[PDB]
Amino acid sequence: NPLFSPYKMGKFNLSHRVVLAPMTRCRALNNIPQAALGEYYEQRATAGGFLITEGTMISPTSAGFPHVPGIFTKEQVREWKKIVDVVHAKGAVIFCQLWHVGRASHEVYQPAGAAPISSTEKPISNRWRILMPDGTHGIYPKPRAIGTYEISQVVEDYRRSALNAIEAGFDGIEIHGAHGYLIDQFLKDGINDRTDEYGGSLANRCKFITQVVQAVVSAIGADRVGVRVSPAIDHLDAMDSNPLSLGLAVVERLNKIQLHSGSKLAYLHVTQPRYVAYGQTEAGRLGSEEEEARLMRTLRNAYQGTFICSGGYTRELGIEAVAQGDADLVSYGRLFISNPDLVMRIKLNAPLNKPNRKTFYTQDPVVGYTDYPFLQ
Amino acid sequence: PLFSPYKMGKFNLSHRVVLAPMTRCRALNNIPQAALGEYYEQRATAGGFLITEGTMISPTSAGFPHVPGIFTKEQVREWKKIVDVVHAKGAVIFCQLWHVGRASHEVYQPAGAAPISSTEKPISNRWRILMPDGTHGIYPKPRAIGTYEISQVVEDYRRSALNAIEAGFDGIEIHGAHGYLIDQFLKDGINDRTDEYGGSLANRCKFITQVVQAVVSAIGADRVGVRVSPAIDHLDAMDSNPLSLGLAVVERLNKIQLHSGSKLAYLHVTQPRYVAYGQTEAGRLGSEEEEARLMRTLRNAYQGTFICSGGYTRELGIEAVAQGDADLVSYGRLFISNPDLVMRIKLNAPLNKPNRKTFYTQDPVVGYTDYPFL
Ligand SMILES: Cc1cc2nc3c(=O)[nH]c(=O)nc-3n(C[C@H](O)[C@H](O)[C@H](O)COP(=O)(O)O)c2cc1C
Ligand SMILES: Cc1cc2nc3c(=O)[nH]c(=O)nc-3n(C[C@H](O)[C@H](O)[C@H](O)COP(=O)(O)O)c2cc1C
Repeated sequence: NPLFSPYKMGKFNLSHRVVLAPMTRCRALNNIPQAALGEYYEQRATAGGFLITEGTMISPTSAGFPHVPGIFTKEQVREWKKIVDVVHAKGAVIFCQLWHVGRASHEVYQPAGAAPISSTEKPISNRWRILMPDGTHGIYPKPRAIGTYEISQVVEDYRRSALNAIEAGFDGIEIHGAHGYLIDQFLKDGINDRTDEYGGSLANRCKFITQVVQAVVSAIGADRVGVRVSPAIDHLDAMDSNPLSLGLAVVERLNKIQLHSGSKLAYLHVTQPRYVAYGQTEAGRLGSEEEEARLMRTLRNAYQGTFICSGGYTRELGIEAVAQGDADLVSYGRLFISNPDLVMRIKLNAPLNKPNRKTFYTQDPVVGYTDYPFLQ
Repeated sequence: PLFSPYKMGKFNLSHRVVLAPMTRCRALNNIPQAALGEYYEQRATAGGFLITEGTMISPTSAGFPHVPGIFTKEQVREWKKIVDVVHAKGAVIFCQLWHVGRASHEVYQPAGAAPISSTEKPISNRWRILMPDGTHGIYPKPRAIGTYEISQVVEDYRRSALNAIEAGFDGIEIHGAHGYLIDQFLKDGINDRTDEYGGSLANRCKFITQVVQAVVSAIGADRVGVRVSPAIDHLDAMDSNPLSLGLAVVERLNKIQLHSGSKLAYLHVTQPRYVAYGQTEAGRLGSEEEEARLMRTLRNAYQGTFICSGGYTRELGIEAVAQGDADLVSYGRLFISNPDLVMRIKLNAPLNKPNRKTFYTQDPVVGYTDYPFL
């Protein structure tokens, strides 16, 4: 089982290749990490295993979900430190994902009910919904387009949050530049309609993610920085006219950052689109995902360093990805929600608990969070 | 409530369990075989309603192997034998008229022509076609047909509908769903035409209106059912506003009924079951409530019998009829593996698991009619 051959991710000697994908769960009440998070990440930590936290706020304006943790205040840092200590006690490596939603927010999540910030004034269309604090679904409002100065302040929020994560004891951070959030709002030409030096060409559209990565690399070192992107996922109207070209341009910037810094990043993390097959249709189970596979392998071949694949991976797909050289590490999301001992279940090819979507984003510290059972 | 009677036109149905149309590829050389007889006989019940596999309307309408036709008198003769057996069991049977459009390959095109469609855009390579040798092939580039050719395809529907009535079928169902030929005109993600059949919502509904009106003018509205799927993720068949498109189709069908002076047999709607973007943060937010609203909005809008389909279970089918969401519920995969599915649902008995490996094989017995009874 190639998922359990050790892997050297920089200085980290990982004992297996099963990674906990970053997953918003909304148990960090009032943006403060709670004890439930410690019990949740401890359940899933393994000796030599790699974990990535839920997306974490970098500033008071970065949230678009209720009760997501932040790491921009010293109070949040003190509470994160307790969680890192229990994860490290089990011998696991853990990175904190730094998350800014950009236009994917609502006035209810913004200080003084202000507008969410973005690269554009275009809102997300009504084909997408936002989760409101009372559990209902809301409409994304019109965002405010930020200028160069404010862009450098958002970059500074990433750098201070990166420093705060290191103060908390995290082994590194991951930049959330995927899924149509703030960084992806500059990357995707279906969103970025700017005419200044941050819009238009591929080079200008990659300027914001280059500035973010370069700032955190200059603050804590390239070895402690992972980068997550999703060029071929159009979540929240985040489409690009040539996703492979965009992905390759991003990879080129990362290779250049590594060359100028003289050090490699921790990894490149890419989520792929994963069209579920329709067993109720005539030809739903006849299609192949080979074009999506070629795009992921192209990005992997283009990037000089560790590659983590994600999105709809099973035990079989994860084994196949590592065995064929398509990826070094495989991150699991939904199956890791419902299986605290997912690594052991994958090791043993054991049955997997089904995830209950109704409790993905509720606030209970136990129900649907830490009460998923272990193997008997 | 699934076994409370329902009057579908002149037909007094004894239960609400319907055999959904299902391609099985046992009609060797496009001629219905005796195996189809046993298959449908096994599943026919007194007062039950059956819908056949998709049936070719022309030599260019197929995109699967060993699929039956109704465009030849030979086909008509073999169909008659099947209908008689089903009728002997006391069941009503409709024949589904199927044109795959761009969803064809070429080992199925007589003159090795390009599949006809509303557009020249092909299906993307993430979908594959089943080849006669059992492998999977790539969909080729289709040919966009002009205004005159559209009237010939409508005539193929009319001639095939007459042939099905000659075979003894109680009616026909128009397959305008799942991204096939009719759906290729409906969906604005496929229809990029600039003539009177493309652009506005009304222009995209012109083709399905003409097809439905033609078969109604040939065999009567009471013997015509219509199947659509505005919110289906099959073969790149997306529409920017599935609710508007569904209501526009319903308005056309209601108007056809008003001018014809008779109601249609039924409206048959396939249900999305949205599982897309399950790996994203907010993709599944408000995806089950909008699908629920969509099915009910169309049901309230259509003046006549409503049939829902797709992934329905015993529990889900009971809830749909009890809550007024549908008059009839058609079952697919569970009816493959349970010949006495109606009897098993009546008794709440265990259900055999369907074997997907034998869904499209050619054997007349294995994986087709060898599923056991209760
Ligand atoms: C409930 C939920 C929350 C998620 N939150 C985040 C997140 O905060 N940041 C992020 O980059 N990805 C997030 N994801 C995407 C996952 O990290 C990962 O890409 C995906 O779950 C992998 O697909 P899988 O569930 O089939 O394993 C989330 C996914 C789910 C289902
Ligand atoms: C193997 C198979 C073949 C099918 N063939 C057709 C077909 O030829 N025409 C059609 O309109 N629907 C076809 N369908 C869709 C069914 O009519 C129906 O929508 C679906 O099977 C119901 O979902 P269920 O199987 O979970 O009950 C097919 C479905 C399956 C599984």
